[PDB]
Amino acid sequence: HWGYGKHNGPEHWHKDFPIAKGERQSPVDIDTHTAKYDPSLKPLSVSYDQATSLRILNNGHTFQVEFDDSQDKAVLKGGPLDGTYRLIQFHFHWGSLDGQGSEHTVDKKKYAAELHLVHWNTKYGDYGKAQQQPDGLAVLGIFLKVGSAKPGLQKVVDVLDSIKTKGKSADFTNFDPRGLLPESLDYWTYPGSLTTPPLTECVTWIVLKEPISVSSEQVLKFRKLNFNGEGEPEELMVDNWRPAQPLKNRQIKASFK
Ligand SMILES: CCOc1ccc2nc(S(N)(=O)=O)sc2c1
Ligand SMILES: [Zn+2]
Repeated sequence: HWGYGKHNGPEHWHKDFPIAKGERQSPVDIDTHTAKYDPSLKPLSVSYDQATSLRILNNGHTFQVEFDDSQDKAVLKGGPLDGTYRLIQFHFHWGSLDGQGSEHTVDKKKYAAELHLVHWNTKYGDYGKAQQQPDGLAVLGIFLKVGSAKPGLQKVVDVLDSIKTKGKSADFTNFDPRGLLPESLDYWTYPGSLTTPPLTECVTWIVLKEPISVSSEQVLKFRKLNFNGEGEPEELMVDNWRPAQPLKNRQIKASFK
């Protein structure tokens, strides 16, 4: 059904998913000159020491690395959040060229890609129930710019040939998502939505100010993935990002400046 092409891309999603035209859609442009420093926001607590990665999956829209979320292992807390949010997966959005690919923008700047670490609020007991609640999910967004390689990303890049096409998975154990973080945990935060269907308004977004650097070779390997399944016409998995949506009444808060 939905995807990222001319015929099924972001401009069409509202017909199956009317909340696409809602009041709290994501991503947004982060206007750094209107974001409000909030001295009461806490440092983020990213606690990934016990993370247990299990698998990597090409889901036809992105690839995702999934974790064991059946115990409090890898959790996000603090910052703007009230409870504890458990990591379930991360995935990326990227472009066909280094000058596009991120979902969020910063003063209209697009990055080459964006990493989303998806966490669910443990007060809701499971990820699927959390997806139905206004404060169900917290997604940590990290921009990727092209420059030096990110060594912590290479284990991911090297397995992508084994999941070229939609529906392929591979075991992916012992991956440490701490290797994908920038030095600083300074962030912006605002209330929003999933950026892909069903576009539910269930996300507290936490977008880090500092991008990570990845090499041109690393991002090129993302662009060799396919949206299609095996045996179908080849369609390169590129430009799997939703453009910025109207901010509406919302305020973006900053943890710094
Ligand atoms: C069953 C889980 O379903 C979904 C659907 C859409 C979706 N979008 C995001 S994002 N790009 O991080 O805002 S995470 C997510 C999970
Ligand atoms: Zn995403």
